Amino acid sequence: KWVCAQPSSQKATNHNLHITEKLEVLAKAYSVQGDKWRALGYAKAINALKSFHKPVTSYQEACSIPGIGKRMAEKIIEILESGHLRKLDHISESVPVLELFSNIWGAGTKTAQMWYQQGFRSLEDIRSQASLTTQQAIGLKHYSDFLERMPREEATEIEQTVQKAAQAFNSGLLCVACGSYRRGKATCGDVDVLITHPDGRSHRGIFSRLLDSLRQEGFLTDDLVSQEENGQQQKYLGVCRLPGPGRRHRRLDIIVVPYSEFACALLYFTGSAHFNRSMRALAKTKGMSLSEHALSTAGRVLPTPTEKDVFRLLGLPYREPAERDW
DNA sequence: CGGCAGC
DNA sequence: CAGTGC
DNA sequence: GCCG
Ligand SMILES: O=c1ccn([C@H]2C[C@H](O)[C@@H](COP(=O)(O)NP(=O)(O)OP(=O)(O)O)O2)c(=O)[nH]1
Ligand SMILES: [Mg+2]
Ligand SMILES: [Mg+2]
Ligand code: NA
Repeated sequence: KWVCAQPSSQKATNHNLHITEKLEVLAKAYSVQGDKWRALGYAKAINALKSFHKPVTSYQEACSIPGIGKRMAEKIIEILESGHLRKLDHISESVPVLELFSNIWGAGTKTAQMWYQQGFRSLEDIRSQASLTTQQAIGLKHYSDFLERMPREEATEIEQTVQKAAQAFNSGLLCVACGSYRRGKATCGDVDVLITHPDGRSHRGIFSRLLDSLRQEGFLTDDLVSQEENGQQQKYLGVCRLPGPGRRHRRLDIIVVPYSEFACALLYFTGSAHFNRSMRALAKTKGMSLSEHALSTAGRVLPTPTEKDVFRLLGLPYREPAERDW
């Protein structure tokens, strides 16, 4: 019953599309209002519906699906029998505004709520009257770019620009696009670049020089999260734009990790997000702990040279990245 | 029922 | 820190 | 929202 234990290709044959589309609207509404645990239950139910092997015929049949309970089976049959979901007609008027505000990179549910209770209703209100962090100011000026997904091929060019720049300093550096790119998706919301060195030595100073190299050449246009540490890993989030006409500003995430942590970092950064949460929860039930750095016990780091070792240690069959798209 | 991933 | 996003 |  664990998502991390099954191939996400089951979702490709979604036999209940018009039901999950309406539930997705409700899930998004609960999210932007900060009710994260109710949102999480809807997300879980929707993946369960997407991978069910047939159309849901009845209340009893919907309840036979792990992740579907009484209240969800009720809504499934309401849609199945009426083509409509009455719950959608009573969503608060604030929700689309809170969604608009939380689409700004750097403004979450609490910031969106604060701006709404100040009377703000549009982006023009935020621009002219809201006090913005430097991050939110960059998220606001690239609002429409950051909402658009990029073709697979553009992410390739972005990773290549980072790779060649990193290898100009040390030709041994290994660079890998992760996230939705490594999962084989046709489009990517951002580019997630994982960097390590197989010599196993610490390379503290290279990252700083890599980032200035990308700024000096005009590729990096803004910082969102400047270089920072996470244990022995280093992380940067920023804004790049490929050269030439008709290019959008794209978000770029770069993590540098010691080789000893490569498999677990690669596993995390490949996702999906719900795959990771499912897998980490499974580890917790087995007295273990899974993070970006390591698989541990309740803490002894267990040796994980490759992703397959994590799957094995958790009793899970291996899944190619494309089968983790939950 | 409290947990719901873990940085 | 919080808030935030990955 | 759902569940061990
Ligand atoms: O909440 C999260 C978000 C991301 N992650 C991991 C998995 C995800 O694949 C990876 C990169 O995060 P992104 O936001 O870039 N998601 P993804 O690349 O899967 O999709 P997109 O095409 O939207 O970038 O970080 C989590 O573990 N938990
Ligand atoms: Mg991504
Ligand atoms: Mg903090
Ligand atoms: Na946001």
